[PDB]
This record gives sequence, structure tokens and C-alpha cells, in this order.
Amino acid sequence: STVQTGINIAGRILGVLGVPFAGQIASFYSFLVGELWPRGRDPWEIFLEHVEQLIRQQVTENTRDTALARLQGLGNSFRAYQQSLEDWLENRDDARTRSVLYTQYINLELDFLDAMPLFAIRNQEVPLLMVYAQAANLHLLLLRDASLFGSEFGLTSQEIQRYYERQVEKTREYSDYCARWYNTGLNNLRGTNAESWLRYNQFRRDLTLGVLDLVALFPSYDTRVYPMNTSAQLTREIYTDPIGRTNASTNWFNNNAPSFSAIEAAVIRPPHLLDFPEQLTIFSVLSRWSNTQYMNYWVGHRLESRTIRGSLSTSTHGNTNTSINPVTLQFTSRDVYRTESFAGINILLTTPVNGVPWARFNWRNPLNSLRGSLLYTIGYTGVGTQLFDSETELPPETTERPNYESYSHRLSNIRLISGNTLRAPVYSWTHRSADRTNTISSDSITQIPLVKAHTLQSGTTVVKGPGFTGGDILRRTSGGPFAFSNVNLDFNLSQRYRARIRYASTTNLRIYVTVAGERIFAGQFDKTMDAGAPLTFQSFSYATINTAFTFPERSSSLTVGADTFSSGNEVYVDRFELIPVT
Amino acid sequence: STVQTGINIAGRILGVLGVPFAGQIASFYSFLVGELWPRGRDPWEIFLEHVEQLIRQQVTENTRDTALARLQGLGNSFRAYQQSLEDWLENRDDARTRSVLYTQYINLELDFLDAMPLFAIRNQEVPLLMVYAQAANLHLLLLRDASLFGSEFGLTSQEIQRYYERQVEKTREYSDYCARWYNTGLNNLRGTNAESWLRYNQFRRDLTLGVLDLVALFPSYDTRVYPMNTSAQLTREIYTDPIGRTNASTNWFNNNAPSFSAIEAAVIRPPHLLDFPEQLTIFSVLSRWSNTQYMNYWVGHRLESRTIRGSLSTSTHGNTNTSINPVTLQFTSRDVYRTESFAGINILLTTPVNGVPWARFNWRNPLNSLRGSLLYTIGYTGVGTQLFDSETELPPETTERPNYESYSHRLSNIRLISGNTLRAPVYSWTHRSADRTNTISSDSITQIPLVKAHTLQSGTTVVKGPGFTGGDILRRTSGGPFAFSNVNLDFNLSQRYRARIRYASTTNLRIYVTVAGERIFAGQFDKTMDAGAPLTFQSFSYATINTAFTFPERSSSLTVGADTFSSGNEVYVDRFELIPVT
Amino acid sequence: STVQTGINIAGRILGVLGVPFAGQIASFYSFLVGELWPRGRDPWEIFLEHVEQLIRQQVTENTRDTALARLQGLGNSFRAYQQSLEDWLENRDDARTRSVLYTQYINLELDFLDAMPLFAIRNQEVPLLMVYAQAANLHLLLLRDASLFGSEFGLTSQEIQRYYERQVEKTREYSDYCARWYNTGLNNLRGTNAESWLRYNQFRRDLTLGVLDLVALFPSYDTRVYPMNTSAQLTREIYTDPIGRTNASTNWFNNNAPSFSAIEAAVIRPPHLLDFPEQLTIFSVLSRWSNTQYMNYWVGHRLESRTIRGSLSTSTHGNTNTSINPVTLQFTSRDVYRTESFAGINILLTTPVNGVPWARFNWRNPLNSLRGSLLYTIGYTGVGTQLFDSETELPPETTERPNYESYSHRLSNIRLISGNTLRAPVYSWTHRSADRTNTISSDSITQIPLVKAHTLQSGTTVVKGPGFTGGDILRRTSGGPFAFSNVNLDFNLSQRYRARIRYASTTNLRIYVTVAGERIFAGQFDKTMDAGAPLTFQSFSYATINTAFTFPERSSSLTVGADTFSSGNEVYVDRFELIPVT
Repeated sequence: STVQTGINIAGRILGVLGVPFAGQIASFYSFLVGELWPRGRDPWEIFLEHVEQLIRQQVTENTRDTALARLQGLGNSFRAYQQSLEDWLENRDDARTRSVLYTQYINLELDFLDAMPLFAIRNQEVPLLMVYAQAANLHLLLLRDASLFGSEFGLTSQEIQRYYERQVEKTREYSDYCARWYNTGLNNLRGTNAESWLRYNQFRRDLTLGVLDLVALFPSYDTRVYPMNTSAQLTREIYTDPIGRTNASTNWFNNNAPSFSAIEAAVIRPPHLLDFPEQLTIFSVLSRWSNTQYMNYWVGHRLESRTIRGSLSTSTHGNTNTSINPVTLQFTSRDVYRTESFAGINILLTTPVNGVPWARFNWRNPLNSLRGSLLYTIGYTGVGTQLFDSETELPPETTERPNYESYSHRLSNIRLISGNTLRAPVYSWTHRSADRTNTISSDSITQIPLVKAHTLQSGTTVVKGPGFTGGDILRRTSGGPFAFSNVNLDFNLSQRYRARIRYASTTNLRIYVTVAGERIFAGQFDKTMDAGAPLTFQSFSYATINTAFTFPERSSSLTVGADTFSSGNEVYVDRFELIPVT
Repeated sequence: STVQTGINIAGRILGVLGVPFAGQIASFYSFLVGELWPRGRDPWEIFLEHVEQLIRQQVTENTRDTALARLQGLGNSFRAYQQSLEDWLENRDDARTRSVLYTQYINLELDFLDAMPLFAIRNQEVPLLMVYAQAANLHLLLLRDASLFGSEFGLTSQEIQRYYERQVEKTREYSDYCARWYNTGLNNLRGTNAESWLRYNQFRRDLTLGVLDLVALFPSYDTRVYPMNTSAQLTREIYTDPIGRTNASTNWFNNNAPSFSAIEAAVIRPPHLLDFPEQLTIFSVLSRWSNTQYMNYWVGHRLESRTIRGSLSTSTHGNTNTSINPVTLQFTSRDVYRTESFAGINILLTTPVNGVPWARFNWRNPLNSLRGSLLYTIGYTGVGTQLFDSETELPPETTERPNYESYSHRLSNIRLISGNTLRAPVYSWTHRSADRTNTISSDSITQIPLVKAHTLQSGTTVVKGPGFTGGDILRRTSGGPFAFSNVNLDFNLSQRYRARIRYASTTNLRIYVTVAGERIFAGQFDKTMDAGAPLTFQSFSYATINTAFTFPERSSSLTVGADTFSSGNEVYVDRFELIPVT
Repeated sequence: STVQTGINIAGRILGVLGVPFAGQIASFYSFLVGELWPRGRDPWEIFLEHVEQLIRQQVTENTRDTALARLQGLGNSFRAYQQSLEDWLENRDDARTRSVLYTQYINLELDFLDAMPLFAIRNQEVPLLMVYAQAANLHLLLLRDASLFGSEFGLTSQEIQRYYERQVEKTREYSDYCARWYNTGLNNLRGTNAESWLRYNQFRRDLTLGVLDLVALFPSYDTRVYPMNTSAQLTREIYTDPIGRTNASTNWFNNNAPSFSAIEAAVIRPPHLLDFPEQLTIFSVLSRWSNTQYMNYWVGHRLESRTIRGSLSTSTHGNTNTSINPVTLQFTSRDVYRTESFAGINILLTTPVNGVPWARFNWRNPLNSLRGSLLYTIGYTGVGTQLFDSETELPPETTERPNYESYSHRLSNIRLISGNTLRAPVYSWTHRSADRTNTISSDSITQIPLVKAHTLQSGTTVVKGPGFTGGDILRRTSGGPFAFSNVNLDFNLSQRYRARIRYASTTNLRIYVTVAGERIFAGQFDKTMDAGAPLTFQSFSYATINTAFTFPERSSSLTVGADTFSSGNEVYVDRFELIPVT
């Protein structure tokens, strides 16, 4: 539910980024009070106690009362502001409505200022992280409304500016707090054994859904950088729990093997370029004690993964001996949105075996409404069984449609935890907003993270993301191209686009873009951080190249690079954006 | 003092219900800051520590600081708002006064929103109940001012509505919280012995004075339901402490007898129709040890009680043997407002006897300024003595007049706690606002609770009140009349009145009224709750019958009924109101 | 730093008292957010933990979170208000800027009301004293801005008055809280030995710098009493730590002697009239153990001190035998702003000796830019050494100039703690704002405390200050003159001035002033307190004598007196002010 709501909120903000036209602010605001201040329950205390249970450290009974009391009162005010904001909809002229809405806006904007430190208490920053992050986003949307149509509210140009300036610094402040405190929180649960890793990974996945995916949208509220509609991609991989037992007491981590440090390096893919799974091939082994107690469980797999117009990559995990047949499932261009998995446990004299004898992959074709299940199993009986529904961990956002139209995540990679007499698959997922084609729209600002590329230049490493960008990030230490991406355009192609790239660098440099590997458009831009400085939100600037360009084909490719600086300096690239000039 | 203030506040709100004309809001508001934010002391912490001592459970030193700090700051703001509200009195046109008063109104209305959860902390809801309830009333009066003359403030029709809507839902929210939490609080002090019953009853009486009597006036703030002046009656019975010893260690509850469960069923009258005492007859027994240590104490009484135009009822308690003479006092139509009682204790070898050898009943005639004492005693000497002044528990409201003009309660019933060698009278009182004649005014809305009736139909039970109505309530389970009341009208009788009755029902039904048991005016009205649902504030609606009527005599009688529904459903009636049409 | 900031703030308010013209409010406000809400650190928690360490009693981890969270949010709002206040600078006409600035002013003024009890928690009033006092001043400056130019904001005359009234009562409320709680705090650290006295004196000096010097400026915010520029003097003496050891464990207080009660009476000058040091003569004694371990340390001194046009006074402390030579330093009319002192420790078999073998007095001439050091030493080697820089305790205010132009305090008196084999000088200092000439300006209101006089009448005692005036105070118990002062005027002398004197009295009386001991101007004024009442902020009123006068000479003398009342009553005088009539 905690996770369910963070998905609904973050996924619905994706639709209302930059400048919205007409009346999606009010319906979004209306949706927002319904999800955040509902009848019946308090989702804030659900946030607070969700993280508290994760890190296994309860807030003081004090800090509890203070924040939630501040939160509901703020919700009475947020409900009041939107209520009247929902009446300004029809209003064109009134010296009283724009005078009360005036005051309740200003009061609540002010109210969020005082309230923000309340959810930011020393020694209990981490338990309040989701509570804090969801509140921080709320304040940043309201400052966006100052720029949006406060100009009609009865606000002066100077006060709009004063409002925009705090939105800028609050975007920097809120994006830093969440990143560091998500990191510190994650840091403390670093353990020494597997049981601590499950708690570690759980903290990572759940808070990535609520907090980090919201923070990554904060830059896209800026009215001046995104003066129209803009589109964003969240590119991080998240890992659902490994499919193993949990009851009655060996389980799956006390069934021998590996260490915390071993599991973390074995399942977490190092920072890569984003790929979609293609063909999956499962190998099985049979482990019986008699005619009534056997099960052929999951021992190894071979998964093909392709970047966007990439050459095929195939990884191998586990065992591959094929006395038993191997079953192969087909995932290419099909969104595996829901996996129902069964964790089997067979027992010998003292030694129990954990494996997976059944896993169904529900898939949808995002381009043309084709569904399907893909089943793996051989046979089993007399063994223990524990279900793993992916939607327990990765629910579709709450919609008026079924799950195969409303899902929020795809299967992207299957790793495998192996040991002596233990097999625990781990599904890594990628967010829906990260698309398969890098489609470039004609009437909105398309953000394409450089992580959506297919090829790295001979010196470009993908380094792990700071927290507040939505995914990992690419870093050159000397001049040259960064990565090679492929982009697709819609019906009418005559469109000219200017290029703008979110970068972080130690030096003034020349940033360029080449289309179809032939014609080039460059610019000169500024240093954004100090040499030993540790990459915060303000280290990132936008480098707008003046000159517009036409794409030659509906399927063209775009390179991003930066040279003309002395090596040893560090240059980062998060994202190239394409601004349709019109 | 805690109790003294709850009386002053609640009693003074009685005069300013519905729509006030001219300038009683400001003087009431001025009175309100004087009583709530005085110089010298903090009555909020007096509230808080009064309940804390009752339930014998102190708030955390934390929750203490938070709420009182919020409260005084709110009082600095409430003092500021009223200060300028007290200057708008003279103002007719000003774009600045109605612009500051504008802002400090809106700010404080908003301020109460955030503040309300502060006085509503989990695990300490009951100790803050009076603190909470008095604050809740404060917020609800200000929302009433939005409807009242915010229309002149510079408020638009839509924002007045938005203000009225929160007044509606806050009236529902605040009336539910107080009722349930008064009930939960009362529930925990349910004990097993008599010493726990005194603490139990003390909690009941004191919090009924401050909280419940205030909540019962919350419906009467609605500007649309009561668009003029309206009159309200509080009909509950409250029970002062039984007159027994308290020092040096047997006292009156360790002098043997009964249990908690025994006392509660023996003294608390089950839900009845309200009656006023008539003739009281005391019986006494003499208990001496010698010539220097005797006392004839109170052993039994016989009290006559009449409903409004009711047949005489006489109850009997205790002993009645009349070797000693019996003394009879006359209370008919006389408001016993003050009782000074003496708890006597005589001692034998080990067995002590508790009784009352002296009790004076100060009375006033509410129609024509006749006072008087009525004394009971026989003779006593050498025995212990402990005074019981009713005004210690039931003080008159703070006025510029003496107690026999400013009293807030009347004696209504005398029960008696009996045991082996123990006599402890208990005085039950009814609030002043509940009148003796059910007078119906020509220019205000007269609320007559159905508990002010004289006769029940053959299936109507008086069930115990939910908490937020002011008294108990009447319930039919099949169609027919509810109860039979008698009403009185003032000088000019030509007036036509329409009837409107606060009801709660499971089904659509026909609600009617008949005047003088002859002519009938009915209507059809809506279901208001679900079958198993537990009767909250929103279960109660108003059923307005369209047709006006003339009363035939200055002393007429009015029946309330509801038929045309299937039995097994439940129908409740709290109150019939009479709206003078003009 | 805590002390460093209290100096900067208080010293910079001295320049912007009463009514400022043009644009020093905004630059002062800009300075104020920089010093109070800086980047990097939280000076509020530095305040809070500074006092906490002094009294050796930490706030609860709770009260901590609450106040600082309220404080920064208030700082986000204070930064916002000043930000737009810093834009109204250029604005002359706008129905929107004066409408947002409108609302954020009113909101923050309201915000300070609720916030003030937050920093005033029961059982932790003293640790929050500096936090509280600095916040109290902030609120009082904003109320001053209501009177100043709220009249242009869009405020009505009546609301300005309502704003001024709270400024009056808040000036009374904040000045009382700080004085009593500074006193209670100081009271608890009353000890029995010398180690407790150092902690006692430390609490006195540090909180006098931050809190008391700020409170003494609160009266000078009143727009009606000081309708122009006004000048104020802070006249209290503060005492830096006695120069003794602190490491490795005898130190200087365990090296035998005296008690708490002995030290307090020996070093703290009883309430006197303010004097400036003149000629200082140090006597030394030699204490060696061999040729490699000797030191001639400070044993006694003889200091000349003169009031303003006073006869010379000379005090003597310590020893005076002159086998060793005596060194004499010249301080007359020279501001000893910085002293660097060395605490020496020589050791015998078990008995160690503490003395001072080196002390340099940096001085500046305030009239004409002459600097200089004045050194005392004889010779020392092989002994322990611990430096005492006065700016560790008494820093110059943070400026763009060096310390000999920006210092905040002068050396005024040197007392000496003596014992058997122990010498610990103690420097008493007077604040810079207290001047040497009592200069009277032509275009500002000059406050001259009566403590700046030179002669007391035959019945006038200087009694210790209540806390909220800036220094001690003079009290007559029968009619007559109070004290005799000398005043100096600037270039053009034609000016007429009216006299007004801050007094506190039990009776209606005649207060007079005589110039040059010849011509007299008197008036009749009102009782201000009750006979046994204990002198609070409201005990002090201003007695304005109607008639203007001319001073005859550039160096004239002014007497203040009050007769025509019955003896036994008490009459206090803090300050005579001189209002240039024009």
C-alpha cells in the first residue's frame, strides 16, 4: 500500500510535467488529496511505519505525534486550497476569489516552509524519508503554480520571481536531503549475511519507488527550463525479493550459502546501459526422496538482452547440464508485467533444498494489445510451496483498467542466487516510463537519459547515480563522444529540434551533438563544480546548443560528446533533451 | 474552576445561538478571550490537569508543552482577530480594515485547522478532551462568522459556501471525536468497588459540564438550519458526589457496602422522561453511644416527581419506619439551586456509621423572585462533620447578580446509597436551560427535546444519548406516535409555526405531528443510516413538514410520530423544533 | 561565536534605533538574516547548546527538535518577507506587491505570536533564554515596521494602532521574561566554592552580551517615544574570566583559597557610577626554585578611575612591597580594547603558585586614531604558561575594519583574586556604546543613563539593575536631587532641548532638571507602581518636562531630581533623555 501509493503518485506526475495546459492541475490536485488525505486511513503514518519496519528502528513516540499532526492540518489546508483552486476553474474576474485564493495559497506556501523541518528531525531523518519526500514534492508543485498562473492570481512579476527563486533553491535542497539520507539509511543496513541482505534490498526497492522516482521528476517542474509539455524517463533497475521460503526454521538464507558481500556483487548488475530481455532459457534439476516427494526446480538460466538497436548480449547463471530438458520462453518486445512464482522446499534427512518448480510470466505487447502467459514447470509433489506474486512488490498503479494495461514495471533481467543446495532467482525490473524506442514527440520536450544509449565510447564508464536523477550516469575523463543512442520520431518529420543536455563538469568545455554520425552542432559551456567536490544537485546544469536540426530518417541515431578540455578533469552526462522548435 | 468556566462558557453560548443580530458576537467574543485567555493563569492547563487527575493518568511532559504553546499563540491570534473584529463594529467602508481583518480571519481559521490534531494526540486523547472540545467550539464559532457576515468582509458567495461546508463536516467531526472519547474515557474507569465509582461518576459529571453541554450546541450554529435566533435545551441529569466522609481511615465506601455494579444500577436513573421534584419527605434514625455523642441521620426519603403536565410519580428509597418523626419539604415549581449538606460520622467500638443529620435546600421561584431555605435536621452532637456545598460541584455562572438569580442547575432527584450501617444521599440535577413549561417563543426557533414529553406510546423506549445531543433519546421500532408533549405560547397567539424534528432512521418514512390530538401535518423523509450502523452525528437529519399550523390554546399539546415503515427497522427522535413562520 | 554574534547583532541595532530614515531597515534586515540564518551552520542551536553547557543541563531531545524546526521555518518566512521588503524599496505604487508583502508581513507577525511560547517551555526556560531573547527582538522589530511604514503598506490607522498596542505589551512581556529567567538561571548556579564561581560568572557575562544588551534596546523601538533617531548607552560592567590555569590537577581554584561568597564580594564592584581607568601600577614578586625555573608574577595593582568630570579615585588590591620595581601603565582617555594575558604556574615540592608574569594592553584613542601596546613583564622561564586573549571572550563585532577600530568593549577596572600562593587578576569591561563625554547630538535623542553621572546626592544609592535597562539604577527615598552629570554639545549650540527622564516611583511627585546649577525646569508626574511591588518593566514611565532650554556652554552640567513627596516612598531614575526641539 505504501509502495502502491508511491507508484500511483509518481506515475501520475509523469503526465503533468513542465507546463500543463487547461485543467489537469486541478484533477491532479484532486487526485492528490484523495490519495494522500483519504477517508478512513492515514497514509502518512503508513509511510512512516513502513520505513520504520524496514530499518528496524521506530521513531520516538514524540516525533510521531508532531509530524502527523502537522501533516493533517496541512492537509486540511491543502484540501481547502485545492477546493477553491477547483473553483477558480470557472472564475475569470473577481476581486474576492483571487483574494481569498490569494491568501490561502500564500498561507499554505508559507505553511510548507515551516512544516518541512518538522519532517526532517535529527537522528530520525531516515524513518521520515518517505514522509519528507512526499511533502517536499507537494511544496514544489505549489511553487510551480506560482509561475504557471500566479501571474493571473493577482501576483506581480517580481513576486513570481521571488516565488520561482525558492522553487529553484528548494529543488536543490529537497533533492540533496533525500539523496544523502536515502544513502545513509541504505548504508546502515549494510550487513554481513544473507538475512541482512534481504532487509537491505527491501529498503532499496521500496524507498526507490516512493522517494527517488519522485525526486527525479523535481527538475521537470521548472517552468522556464520546460516551458511546454515535457516527457521524462526513469531508468533505474529495481530487484524484487529472491524467491525463497519464509515460514516454520531454515528458510532460504540459512540453507547454507552466501555472504552479504557475495550476494550483492552476484545479483546487482553493475551500472550498465538499459536493455530489455529477449529469450529466456531455464534449466532444471530433479531432487526427490521417493515417488511421492519430488520436484524439478530451477537451477540455471540463459537470458538474452538487447539495448535499443543493440547487438545481442547473453548472460549465463547457475547450472546448465541438460539431462532434463531445457525450456525456453520468448520475451522479445513483450512487457513481462506480472510474474507469479512458487518457492519450493524439499527436505532430506537434515539437508533441505530450495528451488523454483513453477514460474508464470504474464506479458503484454505495448504496441498492439496482445497478452499471454508463459509457463515454466516440469512436475512436483509432496514439497513445500510459497507463492511470489510480483504485484505484492510491484503493483500496477490504481486505475480503471486491468493490470495488463495499467502495469508500472517490466521484467528486465533475471539473476540467480546459487549455493550448495539452494537456488533463488531474483527478478530485476525497469520502470514503465523508460520506453523501448526512445520516441521523440513533435509537441513536447523529450528527455532521453544517456543510459538509454546502445554503445559507449572507448573511455566512457556508466557510474552509479547520485540518487536524484532517476538512474545511473555516464562519465568521461577526457574529450570525445560519450555514447551512441538511437531515436525515433512521429508522423510528421519536418520538425526542427534544438539539443540540450544535462551535464556536470569540472571545466569549461565544448559539448556537441552529431546526427546520423555526420552533421555536428556544438557549443561552449561552463564549469559546474569543483575538482574534489562530490556531485550534488547543483553540480548539474543544462547545456543548450543554439542551432536547430532536422532528423533525416524516422529511425536516426544521435551521439553526445564533449571535448576541448584537459584530461584528468571529470565530465558527467545524465540526459540529452530534444526541444521541438516551433 | 475548570467546571466553573465550562458553565460560564456553555451557558453564555445559549444566548447567542443561530443568527445573532447587532453586536452580541463581539461582546461574546470579548467575554470569550477573558474567560479563556485571562491574565494571571492558564485555564487550558487547568482543563488538562483536571481530567488528568480524574482518570489518574498524566499526559507526557511532551504533549503538555506542544498543545499549550499552540494554544496561547492561537490566543494571541484570537485576541488579535477579535480586537479588530471589535473595530469593524464601527466600520462600514474600508478597503484596508476589511483587508487586514480579512487576512487575520483567514489565517486563524486556517490556524485552527492545523491546531486541532495537536489537541488530539494518540494515546492521550482523553486527558485533552476538554482542551480539545473547547478549542473545537472556538473553530466552529468562527466558521459561523463566515456565513454570518463574511458576506460583507469581502468574501465571495462561493468561498462562504466553501467555509460553510467545512463547518458542516467539522461539526460532524468534532461531535464524533468528543462523544466516542468521552465514552472511551468513561469506559476505562469502570471499576469493581465503590471507591472507583466516585472517581467514575466524578469523571462523568465534570466532563459533561465542559464538553458534552458545549457539543450539544454545535448543531445550533448552522446559519441555514437556524437562520434566526434559536433556543436550546440541555436535558441530561448529572449527579453530584454522594454525601459521605473523606478524611483520617474508613470514609464512606470502606464502611462496608456495595459494589461498583451495585451502586451504578441503584442511583443512576435509567433513561426516563424529564421530571421536576415536588414533595420530599425525609425519614431519620437515631444512633448514639451516650448522652454526648448522638445524631439522627438520613435513612430514607420519598420524593414526588412530575413530568410537564404529567401524572404524579413517587419513588421510595431506604428505610421508612417512623418512630422518629418524618419531615416533609415542598419543592413544587421551586428551583432548588443550592444544597448545603453535612456528612456525619458516629463511631462505635469498631463499627462506624455514616449518615446525614443536616441538609438545607436553598430555593428560588423562577417566575416571580421568591427565595427560601428548607431545612432538615433533628439533633446531633459529638459526631464528625464534613460539609457538602453543591456550588463546589455545580457553581452558578460568573455574573453580576447573586446565586439565586444566576444559578445554572436545579435539584431534580435525590437517590440514596444504602448498606449495612451506611446512608449516602446523591443529588441528581438538571440544567437550567431545560425549562418547566416548554415555552414557545414568537420570534425564535424553539427546540423542545422529546425527552421533555410526558407520555410514551406503547412501544417507545427512551434510550441513552449518544453524547452529542444534550440528553437521552427516544426510539420506536415500528410505526406510530413517539411521545406526547405539552407546549405553551406567549402573549400574541395568532402565530403560525412549521414543525421540524431531528430524527435518525434506517428507512424512508412518514413523520407527522398532531396538534391538540386532532389535526395532523405529515411529510415523507429519507433514510439516514444503515441497519447495523452505530448512530453517529451524521445519522441525524432534520425533517421539515411543509405545512404551518396555529395553536388553539396557550396551553396546547403536541404529538410526534412516524409510521409507514416496516417494523424491525429503528427510528430515533431527539427533538422537535417549532419555526415561527412570518 | 555565540557571544560573537550577540555582539554583532546588539551593536548593529544601536545604529538603527527609534525612527530610521531611508533604507537602513532593509540592509539591517539583510544583515540580520545573514547572521541569524546563514549557510552552513545553525546559530540557534549554537545559542541553545551554549547556555546548556553553561548551566550544565541539556534540554530534552524533544524541546530541541520542536524549537529549531519552528525557528528555521520562521527563517524561511523571515527570509521571504525581507526579500520582498527588499523589493518594496523601489516600489511606489502597486496593488499587488503591497498585497503580497501585506500578507507575508501579517502572516509572519502572526507566526511570531505562536512561535514565542515554543521557545518558552516550562522547566527549560533558561537554556532557551538566548534563543528566546533573539526571537523576541525579531518580533519587536517587525511591529516597529508596522508603525514605521505600514501606514503605506495598505494598513489603516486603527490597525497600525492595534499593531502598536501589541508592540507595547510585547515589549513589557519580553522584557520581563528575560530579566526574571536570566535571574533564575543565574540563581541556580550560586555555588559554595571557586570552581562554581567561574561557571557562575561565565553564565553572567555570556548571557549579558546576547540577551540583556538586546533587551535594553527594546524601549528604543517605540515610534511615538522616539519619533526620530535616538542614541542609547549600555552601562553595565562585565567581568572576563580570572587569569589562571586550566589543564593537567590543581588549576587556579584548587590552589587553595577562597570561597564562592568570598570571591563574589571581592571582585564584583558594588553598584557604582561608571568610571574609566587612568593610571595602572603593577607590583610583582619573584618565586623561583632554581636558575632555570623562576617567574616574577603579578601580586598587586593600584588603579586610578575617574567618572565623567569626576575627582580621582584610586583603589588598591593585593600586595605592594617594592623590593622588585613597580611598573606603571597609562590608560587615561585610551580605550584598552584588547588584553593578551599569560597565566603562569610555578611548582614547589607539593605547593604550586599561580601568577601572571606577562600582560599586554592594546589601546586605541577613540578621538584621533592613536594606537599602542602597553607591556608588563619582568622575566620568567621554566614555568607553565596559558594564554588569555580578551577577544576569546569579548570579540570585536564582525566588520570590514581591524579590531582597534571595530572593538566593542574597553577595559574599565582590574580586580584581583588573592589567596595564599595565588594571584588571579580579573578584568572588568564596559561596553563601547557608553561614551566618555556624554555627547549630546543636535538631531537625535540622546539617552544619558544617570549611572553616567559624577556625584550622588546625600541620600541617593546606586542599586543593582533589574535586568532590562542596560545597567544599574539610582534610587532616592526622599525628595531632592538624584545625581550630578556633565554633558557636551556639538558644533552649533543655539539648540533648545526638552528633558525627559525614565523613572519609577511609588507616588505622584515633582521631577525637575537644573542646567548649570542655576535655572530649573520641573513638572508633576504620576505614580507608577505599588509600595511593596517588585519593579518590573511597566514600573518605568517617561516624565517629559514641558519647557525647552538652551545650554550655556559646550561643557555644561545637568542635575536630575525629584521632591514634593513623602519620604519612605521609593523613587527610581534610570536615564535622562534630551529631545532636541526643532
